[PDB]
Amino acid sequence: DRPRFSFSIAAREGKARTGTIEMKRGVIRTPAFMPVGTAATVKALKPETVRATGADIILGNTYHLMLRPGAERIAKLGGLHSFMGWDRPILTDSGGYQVMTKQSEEGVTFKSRHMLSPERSIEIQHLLGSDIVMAFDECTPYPATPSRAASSMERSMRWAKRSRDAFDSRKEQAENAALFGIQQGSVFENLRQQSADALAEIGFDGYAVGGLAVGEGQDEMFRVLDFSVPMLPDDKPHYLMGVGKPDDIVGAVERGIDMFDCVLPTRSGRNGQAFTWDGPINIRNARFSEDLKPLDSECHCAVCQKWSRAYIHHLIRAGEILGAMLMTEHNIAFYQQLMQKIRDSISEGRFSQFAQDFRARYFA
Amino acid sequence: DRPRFSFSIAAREGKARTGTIEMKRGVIRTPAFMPVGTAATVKALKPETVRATGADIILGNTYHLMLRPGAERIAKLGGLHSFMGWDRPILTDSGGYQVMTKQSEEGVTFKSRHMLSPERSIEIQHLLGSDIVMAFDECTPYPATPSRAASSMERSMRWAKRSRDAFDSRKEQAENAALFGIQQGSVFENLRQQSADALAEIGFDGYAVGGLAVGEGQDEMFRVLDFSVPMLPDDKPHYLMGVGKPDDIVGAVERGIDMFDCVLPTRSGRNGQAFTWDGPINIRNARFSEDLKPLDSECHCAVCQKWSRAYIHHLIRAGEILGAMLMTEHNIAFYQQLMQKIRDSISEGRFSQFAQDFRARYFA
Ligand SMILES: O=c1[nH]c(=O)c2nn[nH]c2[nH]1
Ligand SMILES: O=c1[nH]c(=O)c2nn[nH]c2[nH]1
Ligand SMILES: [Zn+2]
Ligand SMILES: [Zn+2]
Repeated sequence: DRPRFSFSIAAREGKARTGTIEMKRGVIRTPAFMPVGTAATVKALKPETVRATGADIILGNTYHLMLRPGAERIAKLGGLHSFMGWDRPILTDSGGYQVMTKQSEEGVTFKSRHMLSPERSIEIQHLLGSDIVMAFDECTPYPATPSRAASSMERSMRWAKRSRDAFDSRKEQAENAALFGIQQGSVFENLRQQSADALAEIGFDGYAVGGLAVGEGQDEMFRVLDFSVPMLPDDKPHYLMGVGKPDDIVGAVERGIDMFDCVLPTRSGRNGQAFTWDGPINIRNARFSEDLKPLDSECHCAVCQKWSRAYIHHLIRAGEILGAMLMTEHNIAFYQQLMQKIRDSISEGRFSQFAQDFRARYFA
Repeated sequence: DRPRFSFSIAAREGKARTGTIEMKRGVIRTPAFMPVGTAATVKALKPETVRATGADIILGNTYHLMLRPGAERIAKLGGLHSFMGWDRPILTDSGGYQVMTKQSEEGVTFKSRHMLSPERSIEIQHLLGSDIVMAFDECTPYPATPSRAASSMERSMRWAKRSRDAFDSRKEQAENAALFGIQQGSVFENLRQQSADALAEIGFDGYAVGGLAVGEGQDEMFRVLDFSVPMLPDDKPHYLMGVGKPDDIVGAVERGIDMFDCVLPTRSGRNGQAFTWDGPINIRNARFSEDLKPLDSECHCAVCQKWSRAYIHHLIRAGEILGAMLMTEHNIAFYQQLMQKIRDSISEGRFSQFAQDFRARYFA
């Protein structure tokens, strides 16, 4: 049968890498973008359509699903894959970051009231049946004092060890799924180093850079990535959580990131924002009312093969569900085409040229 | 090339008929159900999905489209078919009934203010490019005195003649589209007869029974159909406007109706009502939370091949767009499967048995 988790780097250019993760439910091409499910659905898209855009893996929202329908119910119904009709890999967040409430060394309590711990988070992700399980971590406020960022990071590292142990104690989970650790430490180099050291001493299948979708700005995000990603084991995937805009993704790949997730293409699609190679546009704008061109005249997606800006403009202005469907399909397809161009350009040793050409046009 | 409008009856059983309408953009199998578009979209469905359910023709909403985007704009963009991506026949209502405001012999004025006349309605439907054009008629209140029903019907008949003349004066329209007249007369037999006589003296490609989606109850609707449908030319299609529930459709076919439209499968789908051969169910009900059966265990639609009641229950409770998509696809598919069973049973001389079996199970 297929491997549980096998990461292979096919090509490099500078700090950028391209390759594959082989898992039992399929292959993930990296750098990868994971569409975000909100409540066991990628908003407005059937799973076949998600796959048709090129997605290899989706993110399942543990925070939402643990309350309704609940993890035990989803397990009774056959697991999240069967429930939502997506048979390929699913990555689940741990839930602790989202819900952040009172915390302690045991875990986090939240509002009627509920308690999440590393052990309960691993069990919930087990019941959901996800393929990549995230360690249970804390949300560090931004800005944070060095001392508060330190205490938060060190609690997260103790929770990472407990996540590792709980995962390993469930033999079906350990045999069939993968476990990722999450680096914290806010914007402070020495804390990011201590966090990386702790995670590597525990050992994980992949390493996420956490705590950088906190509104700090791209310059500062890139600064932190500059010193943080090289601290992580080179031979394991690097996952930048909650990022981001297309230009964020390009710059983060240039700094060694292999995996991404963000609600932007789905959320902003329903709200009228379409991503294009010439930058984002708001299809609700009256300037599109008679525009017969597709959302993007170089996009390969099914929406751009069949419908005009003028039609989609009309649908969104009218509040029509089909408007949200077409905008979301195009935006996820655009993100997947971006990742494909990234992967191809690294494989061909032309990623620096691509990144320069991309930015010149996207921000023209 | 293909015929403009050719209606053929293949088989009869009692007053029920089954056959085909051949038009330039395709064949319509009768008895037919037309999904209703709201604003150049069948809510929550791509045109390919509408076709996949079995639909041969859809209804376009003239009232909505004449305001936004406007008929002239849709024509500038290539017509309604190109605009929404549906290349098969479209029937458009005339708009007068919907908007009903002040009226006169010229037409109707409504709120900023606008005026619709028979000539303007035909022109709007021409600009949209529809295949079946409806004569411009009046909305009769229900209940109505005989005298008010008479004056309304006779104004509608004068408007039907003006609709005929305006249609015939546009040679591209007359060569490529069809024109249906609308019988009025409220619940009064003598007025229904005078209306039928007037429409037949003008001559139309098809004849609608208007004014029976006014809340009168099924018993009274069937009573009016009993004497009204035989007044219409036998050799032309009979269209019952705005009807209806599955049991309404079966009984109306038994009384000689060939065509139907209703917002029920789309509207009630988004609101949690699913049609099944055992009657309607509300998928939001907690009793479906762990039900792994499809919406209907005999339905052939793609939703029922892939997803459970429990999943769709979750989606609708969560407010998710995919919930509306799956409910609407199933409900339109159910309606199309109902029409297919009707057509097959008439063709096979088993429609009386079907109707009896249908009602026993649907209302068990
Ligand atoms: O967007 C984010 N999601 C998470 O689950 C997370 N965990 N740490 N940082 C995070 N950022
Ligand atoms: O539902 C209806 N729609 C119409 O357009 C119409 N016209 N007459 N009766 C009608 N009923
Ligand atoms: Zn596109
Ligand atoms: Zn179905």
